[PDB]
Amino acid sequence: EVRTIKVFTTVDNINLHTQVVDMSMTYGQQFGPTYLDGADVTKIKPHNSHEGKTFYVLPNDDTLRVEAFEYYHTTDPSFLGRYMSALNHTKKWKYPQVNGLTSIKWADNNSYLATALLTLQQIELKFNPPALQDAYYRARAGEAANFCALILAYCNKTVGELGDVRETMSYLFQHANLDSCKRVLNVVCKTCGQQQTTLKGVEAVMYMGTLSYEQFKKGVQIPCTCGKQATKYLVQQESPFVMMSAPPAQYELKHGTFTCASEYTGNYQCGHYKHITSKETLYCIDGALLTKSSEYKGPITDVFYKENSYTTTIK
Ligand SMILES: [Zn+2]
Repeated sequence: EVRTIKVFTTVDNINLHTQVVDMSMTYGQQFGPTYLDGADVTKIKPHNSHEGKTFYVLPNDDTLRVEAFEYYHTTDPSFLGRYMSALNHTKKWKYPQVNGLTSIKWADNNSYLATALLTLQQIELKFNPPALQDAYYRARAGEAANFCALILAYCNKTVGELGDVRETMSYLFQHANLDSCKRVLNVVCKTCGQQQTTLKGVEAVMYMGTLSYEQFKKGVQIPCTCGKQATKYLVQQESPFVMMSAPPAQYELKHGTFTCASEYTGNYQCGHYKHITSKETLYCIDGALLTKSSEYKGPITDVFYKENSYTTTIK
């Protein structure tokens, strides 16, 4: 009009798109929903200090649609808005190094994210979306704000919302390369006989029902459709880790028999997570807080174990 500045729009913060904006109109009137490092500036008119800065927008043409899918591996229409909304919060969190790992200082009910982030740094896992690759690299270095906002966006969780570690890990594992992972199970019923099943990928590394990998190898009791209790046990495992999950229950964690674990104190509407890692001793990381003990007992929900190749001796 009479007065303009040059800004750049983006969906991935790498590929920039030159724009000339009218300082008399809001960003929303010109771009649609618009964000400046997570802050919603849709209703704001351009400032002088905005010249040359990069703004996120929603993927509103074909070029941006392709850039956003290639970077994030999602076409959920609300993804970018939810990522920006989360980032406006996570950029204000603190990410202390605790016993050599990036943690998160407690804020905004984020304890499930802290133990998920701590867990990732202890298992062998490679992400597929460049957005996660790039943000996870930064998180390992201690700048985890973008990674944490992406976890929230990928899980369709908002800042402050109750989260579950197992479900969160499931979303992240969908976006990781677990194609090599393989699990063979056998289920034995004294009435019906035996039935083997093979699982691949994410389903090959997660199990819900018991925390103990050794018990999974010996056999766990599950219902059979005939009504009797059958025994399910692990026949073969090919993966760099496994994750064993269960409803929270008092459970004893022995030094040297697991990699790390999550503990949940509370109920189905309200609770708090802590992280336990087995190193030279047992360390309990609760956000920024750190304690140690030689033995540990608590309401454990998830335990992670190292693996490479396992074959049963059960005939
Ligand atoms: Zn049966």
